[PDB]
Amino acid sequence: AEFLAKISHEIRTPMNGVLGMTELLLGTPLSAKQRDYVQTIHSAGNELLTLINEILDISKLESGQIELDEVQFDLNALIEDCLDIFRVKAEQQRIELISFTQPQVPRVIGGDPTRLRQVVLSLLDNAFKQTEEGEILLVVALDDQGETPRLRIAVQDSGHPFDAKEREALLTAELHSGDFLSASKLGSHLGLIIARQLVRLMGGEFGIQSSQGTTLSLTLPLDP
Amino acid sequence: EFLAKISHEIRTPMNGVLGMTELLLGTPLSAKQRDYVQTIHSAGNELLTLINEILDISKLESGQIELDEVQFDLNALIEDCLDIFRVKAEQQRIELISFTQPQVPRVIGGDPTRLRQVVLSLLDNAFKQTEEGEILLVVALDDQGETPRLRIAVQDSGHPFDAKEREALLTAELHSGDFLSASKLGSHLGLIIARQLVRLMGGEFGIQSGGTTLSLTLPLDPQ
Ligand SMILES: [Co+2]
Ligand SMILES: [Co+2]
Ligand SMILES: [Co+2]
Ligand SMILES: [Co+2]
Ligand SMILES: [Co+2]
Repeated sequence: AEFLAKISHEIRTPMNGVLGMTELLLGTPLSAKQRDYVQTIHSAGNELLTLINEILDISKLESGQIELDEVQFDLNALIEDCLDIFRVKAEQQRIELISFTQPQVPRVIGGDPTRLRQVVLSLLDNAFKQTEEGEILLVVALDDQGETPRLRIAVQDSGHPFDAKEREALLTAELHSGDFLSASKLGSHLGLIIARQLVRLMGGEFGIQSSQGTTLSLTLPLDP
Repeated sequence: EFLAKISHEIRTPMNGVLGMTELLLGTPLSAKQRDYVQTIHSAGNELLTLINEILDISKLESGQIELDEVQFDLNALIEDCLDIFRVKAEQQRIELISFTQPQVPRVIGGDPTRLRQVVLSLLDNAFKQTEEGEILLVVALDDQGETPRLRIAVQDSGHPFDAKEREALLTAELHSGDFLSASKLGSHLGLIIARQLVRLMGGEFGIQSGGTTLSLTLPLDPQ
């Protein structure tokens, strides 16, 4: 569980060198063609760096090395910010972005806002790629089927459903170390798996129900 | 080269970055900019090689890698591994030479892609360790033990492995307490792969330092 965190410098350093030279190159005289290429390094490198930081983060959380945060944060404000991120692409016609919050769910809860926002942003990001046309729905409800009101966040899309094999793969997913860097053509990309493993470390339960769309949902514990 | 495939999520952005570096090198650049681009090119590849090695060791220790059983021209295989390093031996002024005992068969059984990975690993380690000496590749039969076995060794005149470095190579395993020092891994993760492969081939991996001589001994089908 601790191997990737221990070599965190050996992984992050070349990635840091790539982007440091990039921001250095943007400072120098560049032709428009030159700038197109250097800008692409910037965009692609940062994409990869963000992936590497999320792999190290989940690696340290799965081992005992670091702990989730516990602060009182504005739950509605978090959900609102996530929606804002995607509203520019929802501006494009194909997609309607609709969010419904039950009136009883609290305005402020306790937990890890930065990591919960990662989870929600991942579910939204998958919903967008799955839909070519239609509506994307984000519902924040309370869940009473337990012995105490849990919190429920669900994202629903209109794209090509999950089959039983993909669904079972993501539900039981718990990658160890090398697994994160490994290729598996089946099913889900890293963001979804990491987000799903975060909800398990949050004490929550993860749900995938699919007829012509999929509903991905997390259900978290709430302090009464 | 490598046993395992990296996620396309890692691979695709990196391919893009590396793609832009090659395009920019085709462009007029100040000596400062060429250095920035060459550094990006160096870093991207080193990260990719690191990730691939970590993945290969995970697969090997997990028993997730299956070796092939085909017949292959051992001489061919040997002479293309050396072929790969000749352009580098010219630049580093190195003299790379080899010797094959005539009693060695031309054709043997096994996994030529993997045996190739092992041999490329030893040569790559020898060019690292040697600023300048001779790098020798021996293919020979070994007549100790019950049956004849195939022996491949690479000898260099570089800075040798100390006693703790050598014990690490022979004994380090990923799910031992502290598998390896974060300094040596980038340096010599590849040799641990080679060791894992030779043992998966049913052979023995050996190192003797004084220069260094890395050797493997592999089984042979009699006759
Ligand atoms: Co360190
Ligand atoms: Co920037
Ligand atoms: Co399908
Ligand atoms: Co993809
Ligand atoms: Co290149």
